[PDB]
This record gives sequence, structure tokens and C-alpha cells, in this order.
Amino acid sequence: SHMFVSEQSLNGRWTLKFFPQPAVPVMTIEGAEAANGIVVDAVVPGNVEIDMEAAGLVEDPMVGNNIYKLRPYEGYQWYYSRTFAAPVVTEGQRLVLHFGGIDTFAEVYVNGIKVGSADNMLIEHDYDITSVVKEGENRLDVIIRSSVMEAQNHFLGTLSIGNFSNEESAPVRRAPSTYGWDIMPRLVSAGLWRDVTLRVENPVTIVDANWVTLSVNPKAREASESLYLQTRLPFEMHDKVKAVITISRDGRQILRKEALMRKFANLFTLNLSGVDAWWPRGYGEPALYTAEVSLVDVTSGKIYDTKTSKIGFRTVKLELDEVNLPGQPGQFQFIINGEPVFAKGTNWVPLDALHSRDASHVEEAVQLMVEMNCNIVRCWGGNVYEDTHFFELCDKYGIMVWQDFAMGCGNYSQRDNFAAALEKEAISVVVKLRNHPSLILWSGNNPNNDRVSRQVLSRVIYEFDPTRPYLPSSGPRGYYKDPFYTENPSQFVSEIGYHGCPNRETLERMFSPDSVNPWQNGVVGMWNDEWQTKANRIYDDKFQGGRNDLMTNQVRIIFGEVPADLDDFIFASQSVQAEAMKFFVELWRGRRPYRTGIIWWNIRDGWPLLSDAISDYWGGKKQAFYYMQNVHHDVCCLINPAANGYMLKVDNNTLKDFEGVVEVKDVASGKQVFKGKFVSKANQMSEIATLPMQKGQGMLVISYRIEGNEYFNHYLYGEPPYKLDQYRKWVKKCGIYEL
Amino acid sequence: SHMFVSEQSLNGRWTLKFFPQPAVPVMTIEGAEAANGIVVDAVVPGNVEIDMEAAGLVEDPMVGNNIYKLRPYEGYQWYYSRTFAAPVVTEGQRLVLHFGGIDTFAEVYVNGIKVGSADNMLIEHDYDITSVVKEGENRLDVIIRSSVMEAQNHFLGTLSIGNFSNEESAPVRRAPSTYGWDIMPRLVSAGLWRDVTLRVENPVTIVDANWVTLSVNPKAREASESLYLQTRLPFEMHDKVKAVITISRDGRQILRKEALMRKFANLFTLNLSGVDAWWPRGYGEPALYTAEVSLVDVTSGKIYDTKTSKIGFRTVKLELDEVNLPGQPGQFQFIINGEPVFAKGTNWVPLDALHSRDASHVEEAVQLMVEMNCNIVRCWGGNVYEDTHFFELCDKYGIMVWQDFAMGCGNYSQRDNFAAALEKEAISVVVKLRNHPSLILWSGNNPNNDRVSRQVLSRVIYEFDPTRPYLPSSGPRGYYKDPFYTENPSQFVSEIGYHGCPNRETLERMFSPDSVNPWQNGVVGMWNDEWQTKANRIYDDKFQGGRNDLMTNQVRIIFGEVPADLDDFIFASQSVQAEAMKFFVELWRGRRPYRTGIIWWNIRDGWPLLSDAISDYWGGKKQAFYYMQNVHHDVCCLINPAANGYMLKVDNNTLKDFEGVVEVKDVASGKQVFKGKFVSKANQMSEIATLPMQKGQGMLVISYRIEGNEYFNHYLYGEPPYKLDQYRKWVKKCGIYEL
Repeated sequence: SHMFVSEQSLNGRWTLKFFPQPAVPVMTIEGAEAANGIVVDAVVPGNVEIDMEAAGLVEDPMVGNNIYKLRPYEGYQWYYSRTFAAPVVTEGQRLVLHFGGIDTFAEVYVNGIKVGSADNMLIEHDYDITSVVKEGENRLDVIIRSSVMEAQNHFLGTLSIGNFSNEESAPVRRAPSTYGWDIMPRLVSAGLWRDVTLRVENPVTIVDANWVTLSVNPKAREASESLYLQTRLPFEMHDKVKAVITISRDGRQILRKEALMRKFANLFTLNLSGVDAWWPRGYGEPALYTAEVSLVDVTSGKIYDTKTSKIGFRTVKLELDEVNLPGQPGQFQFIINGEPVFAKGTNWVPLDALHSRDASHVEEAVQLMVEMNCNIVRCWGGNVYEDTHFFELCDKYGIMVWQDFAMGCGNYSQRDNFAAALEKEAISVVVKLRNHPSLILWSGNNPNNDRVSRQVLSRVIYEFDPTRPYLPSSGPRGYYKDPFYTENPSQFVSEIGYHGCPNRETLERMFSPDSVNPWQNGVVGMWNDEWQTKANRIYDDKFQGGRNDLMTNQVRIIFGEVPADLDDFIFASQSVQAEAMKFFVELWRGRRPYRTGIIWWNIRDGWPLLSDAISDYWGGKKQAFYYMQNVHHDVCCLINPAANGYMLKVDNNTLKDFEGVVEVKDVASGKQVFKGKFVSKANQMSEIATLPMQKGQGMLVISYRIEGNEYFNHYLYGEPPYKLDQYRKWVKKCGIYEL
Repeated sequence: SHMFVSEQSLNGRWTLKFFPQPAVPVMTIEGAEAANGIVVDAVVPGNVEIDMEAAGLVEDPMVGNNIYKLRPYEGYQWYYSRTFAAPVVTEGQRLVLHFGGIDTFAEVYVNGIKVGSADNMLIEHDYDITSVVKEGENRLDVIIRSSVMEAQNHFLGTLSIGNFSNEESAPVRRAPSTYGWDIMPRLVSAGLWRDVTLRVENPVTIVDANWVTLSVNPKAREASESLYLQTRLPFEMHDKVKAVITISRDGRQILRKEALMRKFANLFTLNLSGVDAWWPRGYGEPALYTAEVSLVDVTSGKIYDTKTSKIGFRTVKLELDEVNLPGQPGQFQFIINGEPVFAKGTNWVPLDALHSRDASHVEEAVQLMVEMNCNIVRCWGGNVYEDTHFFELCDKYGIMVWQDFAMGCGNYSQRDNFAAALEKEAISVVVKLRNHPSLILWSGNNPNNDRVSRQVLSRVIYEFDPTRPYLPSSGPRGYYKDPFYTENPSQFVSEIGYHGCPNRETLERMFSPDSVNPWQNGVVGMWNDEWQTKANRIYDDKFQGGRNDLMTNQVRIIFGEVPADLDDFIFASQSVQAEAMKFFVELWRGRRPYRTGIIWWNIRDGWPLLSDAISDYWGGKKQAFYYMQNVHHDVCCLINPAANGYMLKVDNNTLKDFEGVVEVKDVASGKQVFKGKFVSKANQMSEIATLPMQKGQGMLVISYRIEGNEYFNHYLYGEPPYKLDQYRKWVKKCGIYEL
């Protein structure tokens, strides 16, 4: 919350005119009105494809092969226009035109006068229009040009060509996945995809309020919190304005500090008592405190500005392991409030290919993580930076955020122009997000002399967020028990996933009626053209095999043969994904304290696709979601393979000790393999017993009770291939998951 | 000396108009004349507060709380104007408008045409006005805006906020102490604070004459000196102009070299015989030689330009100790002409808060160091860079100069705009000062990846002064014999000082009549509001205690109780400061060769204040000045504490051996504790004898004669608290210092 003099939204109906971009891009109002184009109603925030579909000019790109029909619009220009009433501006006040998101290359005009030139999709754009606004009706015009064609204004270095990220993405500041990935369709799009507002500021105003946790003592319920305050302050207001700082929780005032403003920038250090620390899920309460700062006239009591947010008292340290594999990726552990935490969570990918719809998905998507009980989320550099509300929800629910800078699988320019653009982006996003307690790490998402990840980004963190760690960087897909996974040396794995066919409901909504069944002409293993598109084929290339073949290969390994029936194939594919991902999480939790975290890929699709996500774009939870839920508990009893049997363990990702009883039985026959009490020491893995080796194939059920609550888990023993109907019976008689 | 065609001073009477700075700063002549302001006569060089006090508009800021009454003028603009006669400029010549100092942000106009925009207080500003001058009467207008308000044109990084240096100082190039320190009042000020002149240059002119000592052989009386000469030289003058280089001493010509100018830039190497090396005080003579270079027409004999200065033949090396505490601050020793020198001197702080008065203090202030026998001075980065005359005096008197770049206790921007401003400043000051033999070190005055001190400043020294070392960087205040001081591991200490009450004369001139006595309402230890201001309270904050409490605490430790009488308190406070600082110097001299230097804080106040300086702004020498003088001799007999007694030593900071006799007696009783001859080997500490432990408290007198000259020192033995009147008797009967 930032209480300016007034904020007037410019969201709603606009006028949108679009036309093919000429050889010389249109950049003036006169050229845009003279161009031969189509005029339609538009909604802001929005994407131009949404407006075009509303007008009946494009088909639903979510269905079948319709995504490729948007290709011609990548070479189009987009002319937004609307009128607005000028807000009241008194002498000394400033009128700011604020864009939450312009996608991407645009000239902005107010009353026919250019006020800005935008060229970054991922950050806000603010323009002082105090001197160009006129009383009465005003004109706002935004002329966007083709993002794809802008790439040809640049000469690429050798290593920027031929990467998985598109060459078109290398020289521009846009979300790399919009050009197409293996988990996101190619849909470059364009538009005013976040809020557009008009702000009136007083001559006295808060420029930035940077809250920093200097120290925390959770057991003594104390914390030292610093406020780095920067203001605009006319000199006549020096010694005549006071800052009022208020810390409170649930309306109860914790602390109130007033201080005379004698200079524009100040550091205030608050030594607080009776306050609780912020903890991630499992390790404690996500305690948040409302922190408000106001600039108040000492004589009149006039409130010139007020900034309010919810902060959390916590410290973060990235402890790097240089004894075993020094300097390797993943040889670290997060230290929160002085405690070593085991991280378990998901990678965060785009919520929608049409990113103006991201905000409408944020609440339900975060709720998936809350149900999952993730304590961490990695925001993938192929996506846009999420908005403030996403971080407020992570603050509220105790989910740590690992934030990549928006860069994909590729190398980037070492030259001055790209560095200046990235520095501007990094400063903007760091200043915007650095006050959220959930945010715990910045990553360059990147041999060691790369200017971008080792100089530009590290310099911004050095100057603007020294309290947070910065990281320059971070058989296969066969049997999930392959040594490739079970002998992986990484303490902290950040990208691990397994393919899974979506639920039938989602299949019938995605494909044309005749394309719902995957086998073209009935031959199993041969995907039709629509399934090839939904494997995420970036360009319309007619071929056989490729990514989709992963689904059938894993099913063959586990169950011997690919079921011809569709529903049997869904259950088989979803069962393979479920067992694989459950095994990975149980493997890393079971090998603590050497293993320090597992971030799996991924919890939710950003588009109706066939992918390794465990829930789809429309909210359809695959079987893996429920398996994963049972191995993400704060205290979890699980079984790992052992040299001469199985090791029954219990993992504890909390700061408390727990007692309970655990029973292990063979599902098929019912024989009790083990039963006894266990003591789960805090924040550690504990071995309960070594179970004797079972005969042949089968499934063990794990029932344990902790503090009067019943929990369940299972272990599939034996060696594949299994009979699919035998596995179905084992699951059904196990009594945990619906089939 | 630089003999241009002509130099016409613009110093003298100007017209000064001042007014509050509007929200949009005034930057044009029309806006300045239209603004509602006050017009007064002004003197250049000057400060606007001097002109305002001359007009009777401000009270004497040196007295009482008057310093705070200048606060409103920090938000003012200052419009300087005068007329001048155009000097004669023939074809091909250039007319340069030269500013020695503009404080700070100003637009400069000649005849209504902008010729420059200044934004750095600390360096010269030269503008080519050849094309804008008109014959007859010309107009010069300088429009200065508020330095404080300029800081709000910048966004600060986290570590630039909350330091001891003001946030207002972080983004601008001004002397950090002008915003207020603990030893300098807050007095931002403004004005043309150094000379303003008009220079006429020939088409053939000397751009730079860089004298470099390649080698020196003091015993053979030889030296190899390089001249790096850069000129402006029209091509028609190529092969038609000769450089005439002349080295001389006391009018006697040492060497004359003529060389035809065939290109604009040249290196000349002079191999000199019969020349003596330059040495700092004690280690030899500060031999200087006049070095003149002229550009002369080979046919007509016309002298196009002449540059003259006094140079000294010396080499400097900074030997760093990496065996004991490798890389620590102060683990080094200066090597001058191949000889390890022990440095002893003072930190150099502003000579005046109104810096246009600095030049009038330079001679007397340097003379304090000559009387003290300092061989080094550290120019503190909180001050401006001193002008050429200060370095000429240090050249003449053999005082090495350690020069900080003008930065205070704080962190600075890592971004391009600040680096470019600092690079421009560093290049200017390095080129201006690099030819002075007294200058021996550049310091960044600064964890190790700070762009400013580790990249920008080091690059300038690398390119423009590779012959001089560059350094990135450099209980407490209780009993001066606390282990904090006696167990300090630093070989070279650069900031050590002790508080001392100024002489009564200075107290009666500083304070109002009713505020001369420090105890408000008579209660000892409680400072009145005027003494709180003169402790150096930056902002008018009514409080009790703080810095001033240091004075009373040290007096309590040494003498048991704070004297209620003022004169007794002055003697007690000045005696504590005197014994403390004498002990520190004797401690470092007595522990050679491990200890390599001591630079103490400080010899002279820059404002009437209560501080740790040993002499005040008006020249009042505290008792510490005379104590310090007796332990700064070239050869000094002194006493250090020993394990089971006292160690009588003699330190030698020369290259010569000395013989003498020394007598040690207990003052009170008169018993001879020791008497014998000693041999003081050159450039080393020598132990004379271990004296037996004395009983109780008392004072030892040290009388020694060297080459027919009598010298005196003393040692206060026993443990505090002492009786103040007993100490007074000991000093009086000791017969060294007046009370």
C-alpha cells in the first residue's frame, strides 16, 4: 500500500488498432492513424489475442493446433488509445502515468506529446506527465511494434545462436518462454498486460522504504530491524516534517517512533521486543508485522505520504559446502534464523501464456503449494517476474522464494548496451521485491568470466540488497531407480521431474473430438498431429516421435507394455510419474543431513499441454499430486532401499521432537512386517529399523500415528515390469489413493 | 609558475544576489534577474556567508549557537555577476576563463551565452571563451543552486545511508566535512572560493610538464630525471620550435638542454651530476631545484610559453609487511631514497569551515608542523584538496604528504555516473599534484570489490602516476595506558588522538559571557547548550552528554575528580591530553623497528571548537603541543614501561650517528636514578639502560646533551589517580613546561 494524493485507474475499455508492421516501423500517432488496420475494443490489462478472440477474429489458441494460427500476428503492430479525465494537480504536485507492464517496444504519447519509449516487458514504466496534461479530456496513445523484428536491430555473438532459448530472445528484455519452450507454447503476444494508473504525488513523498532485518532472537522474542528511508523533501520542509514509524500486529501497536526529518535520506534502527520471527513452513510460524511509515507536517498534521507493507523478522545465509565437491552446483544449504533448513518445493513456471491472466491464477496456484506443503519455490528465469501479490502470499504462508533473473538456457551479450539494459532491469526488480521476507535468494540462472552473471547482476545485489545471497548459477528419464538418480551427488537438486499424462477431462477439452485418442490410426506409440503440438512443438513441423515418446517409454519400463485403452494408459502414465517423484523426494529426505533440498519440476502447467507437471492448467490434479502430498509432511515415515533390505526411516523438517508408532504391512497378504514406536528428533532424519527383504513384487503399506493424527505412506518393492492390474489392486487395497 | 601570454585576475568586488531556491531551480540569467532576492556586495574569492555578514545580514557563526542560524541558506541560490574588460587576443590565441573553485552546482554565462556547467567543488574549471568574448565591456554571470537539494536527483544504495558522512554528501563531489563532522561544524556554504582569472594562450603552448625521478644516488650526488612534456603545436611550428630545459639552484645553472620539437609530446631524460637528493625532515636536506621548460621559436627567439616549478630528486616505495599480519592496515613502511623512514606527523583537517579563508591560514598552519618537526602529514579525505602553495611549503620544509581522495566514512555508488565523475576528479587532482616531491602516497580512504576504491581510482594512478604508491584504504579513549593502545598490533597507526579543553582565551572568545563556564547551573559534568554545540553537534538537538563527556571521563581517570574551577579544569584536561599523546609517540618510537610510523590527530582545529586538536583555530597552543614537541626531536631520549621497571631508550630518525650523555632524576626528591653516556646509532631505536622501579607516584626528569645542545623530557610513574596540585608541582619543579 502506497497512499499517494490520489490513484486513478486507467484499466477498462481501450481502442485497439492493429496492422502488419511496415519495413519502417510506425512510431508516431499520425502514422498509426494513417495505417490500414483493424479496429477492435480492448480490455486493459490484457493481451491482444484476448481482444482479437473476443471480436471473433482468432480461434481459441488453447485447442488443438490453433496456437500456430497466431503466427502472422508476431509481425504486427498494436495501437492502444483511450481518453482520460485529468486528475486534480495543485502547485508543486506531480502527476505520474504508471504502467505495470508494457509488452514491449512502444512509444507512449499524452495529448500528442511523446512522454516515454518503453523496451522492457518485465518491469514497471513511470512517466512524469505533469507538464503535458491539459484540463478536461486528455488523450493517451501507445504504439507497440513487433518484438520479433526488434531482434534484427542487433548482431549476435556466436554463443547466443543455437541455444534452447530463441535467438529472438537473446537481445531483448522479454520472458524467454514466450518464444516457445518444451513446457510453454510459442505465443509472443503483446499488450498492456498489467495495471495502468495515474498517480498524484505531493512535493513531500516517500521515494523508497527499505526494511532490513539486522538480527533476530526467536527465543527471546526480539529483533533489530532497520528502515532505510529515502524521500523527496523540499528544503522549506526540512525540520518541518516528521517521519512516523509504526509496527503492529492484528491492530495491536508494537512500536511507534517519530523522528524529525532533517535530511532526505535516513536510517532508523528499531530494537523490538515481544515480536516473533518469520519461519518457512514446518520450521515455525510465518509471523508478519504491519510496518507503516508516514511523512507528517509537524504544525498542521497534514499527512504528505504513507507507505505500508507486511514485513517478517528473519535472517538468511547461504552456507556453501567446500569440503565435498567444492564449488559444485547444489553443494549448499539455507540457514534461516541460524537454523539449517531442508528445502522441499516446486519450480514456478508461467501461470499463463497470455500473461495478463497471470494475476487471476495466483491465488489458486499458491494454494496448490500450501496443500502440497512446499516450504520453497524457485521462480524460473524463463518466466516474467511475478507481481507483489504473489510475494505477499508467500510471505503469508511461509514459502521461501528463490528468484531467478529473467534469463533462459543461453549465453548473452558482453557489450555495454545489453549490460545497461540488464542493470536497469535488475535495479528495478531488486528495489521492488527486496522487502519481502519470503524472498531468500537471487540467482543469475547461468565460463566464469561471463560479464552478465558475474559482474552486472552481482554489482546490483552488492549495492541494493547486501542482506540476501546471490548465486551466479544453480538412464536420464529411464527407470526412476537408475543410478543416474540414486547416485546423483548433489546435496541440493533444483530441476527434477517425470512426465505424466493429464486427466481425461483435460484431454477431451484440449483436443478435437477425433484427436482425443493419442494413437493416430490406432497404432500405439504413434502420436497424432495434435498430440505432437501439445508435447509443445514450437514451430509447425510434421514429424514422429520426440518428447512425447518419453511417456510411452516410462510406461514400458514399469508396466511392460503400453495400454491400448486410453483410461488404462492415463492410469499407467500417471502411476509411473507418481511413483517416480515420490521416490525422488523420499530419497533426498532419507539421506539427510548430506542432502539439503529438493526442488522438483513442477506443480502446475501454464498452458493445456502434455508435460511433467503434476497438475494441469485447468486445475486437474494428476495422481502424482497426492503421492507427493504424503511425502511432504512435516514429519514423514518412509522407506528407502538398503543393501540387504529396506530402511524404514522418519524425517523431521521442524524444530520440535515428535513421538509416535508406525506399522508396516505387506498389502497383498496382510503380514505385519514391522510395528513399533519411534522418536523423531527435530530437524533430522532418523532410522527406525531395517526391514527384511520381501519376496517377489508387491507393495508395503506404512501407517503411523503422531499426536493422535493418522498418516499413510507406501513402498513398491520388487523389480519391474509390473502387471498394471496387479498394481491397481495393490493401490486399491492399500486404501490411500483413489484410482 | 606558468607564463601565459597574459593572466588578468577577476578577483575583487562582485555583485551577489541570493534567494530561496524554487521547486524548479533557476539556471538562466533571465530567471535569476526576475527572482525576488537580496543584492549585496561580494568579494571573490569568498564564501556567501562572509559577504552576508559584511552586509550585516547574519551573525558571527563562530560564536555560541550562531552556526545553526545559517540553516535556511542551505536551500538558497547564489547569483554572482560582474563586468570585465576583454583582454587582447590575436589570431590563433585562446582566451580561457579559469575558476580555481566553484562551490558547487553552477551555470556559467559570458555575455549571456552559457560556457560551462560546473558540478565539482574540489577541482579547477576552465572554459574556452574565445568565441563569445566581445570587445569592450563583457558580462560574467554564475548562477549557483542548492547543493543539499541536488542530492535528491539521485537514488542511494543501501550502504550509502546511515553512515557518519551525510547522505547528502554521498552522490555529490564536495568536501564531506562541510555537511558536519565531529571536528567540523555543519556549514554547507557556497561561492567562488578560489581565484577567477582570464588567461591568453598562444597556439604553441605547454599542456603539461610531468617531472619524474627515475633514479637517485645521494652519495654520488647524481640523479636521473625524466620530463614528460605535452604541448599544443601547430604543424607549421613542427621543426621550427625548440624546447629549452633548465635545471638550476639559487640562480646557479645546473643543466641546460635544448631540443628541436618534432612532435607534440616527448620524453626527455636528464642525467644530472652535482645534485643532492630530497629528504624528509631529520633524514636529510629538502633539496629543491628550479626546473624550467620554455617553447622558443628557433628563428625569431619568441618565447611561446614557459612552465616553472621547484622539483626534488627522490624515490618512494611502500614496503608492505606480509609476514606479520599480512594485508592488515598499517603493516607497511615508507622507503625514501632506498632508506626505511620512521614517519611522525599529524592528520590535516580543514583550515576553515569557510574554505575561501584556507589560503590565508596555510603559512601559519604549516609553520606549526615545522615547529613540531613533523616529517609527514596526512591530508584527510573529509577535507578539500589543498592548493599548490600548501604542497610547495611541504616541498620546502621536507614534510611528506599522504593524500586521501576526498571521501568520508561511507560507501559510495557502484554505477557509471558516479565513477565517471570521480575519474574526472582523480585525473585532475593527480595531474595537478604529481610533480611535488613531498607527495608520497595516494589513498582511497576506504568489501574488497568496491568499484570506486579498487577500480576507478587505481586505474587513474596506473595511467597518470605509476611512480607513487596507491593504497585502497588506510578501553578506547579511557586510560591512555589501556591495553587497547599498549597492545595495538599496528606497525603504522594513522588516527590516534585525545581530547583537550582549549585555552581560556579561546573559551572566552567562543562562548557568550554567561556560557564561558561549562557547567550549566553550576553542576559539574553537565554541559550547557553552547558547549554542546561546540562539541560539534551537527543538528540543533537538545540533549545531555555525548562527545563532551570524553573530557570529564579522562580527567576523572587521571586525577580522580573533575575540578569545579574553570582554570583548574583547563589545566587538568590539557595535562591529560598532553601525557596521553606524548605516551603514544614515545610508545611507537620506543618499539622500532617493528613500529614504522605514527600519524596523530591532530595539530590544528578548523573552527572554534572543543576537540582533540593540540592547537585551536585562533592559534592557541594547548599543553600537548609542547609535550609533543619534546618527543618529536630527531634524536630523542625517552622512557617506556618495562616488565620489572622502566626502559630508558634513545630513538634516532636520522641517517647519522650521535653521542651524548643522559641524566635521569626523580623530580620530587632529586635522587639521581641514572646518568651515563649513550651512542645513538643512525635510523634506529637504542636501549640505554633498564631503570629500577620507583616507589609510589612521581615524575622522572630526563636531561640529555647532544653536540653541545640541551634537551629535556620526563616520565610520569605510578598509577592514577594523581592529585592535580601534586602533578602541577612536579611539572613546575621539573622546569620544562609553563603551567
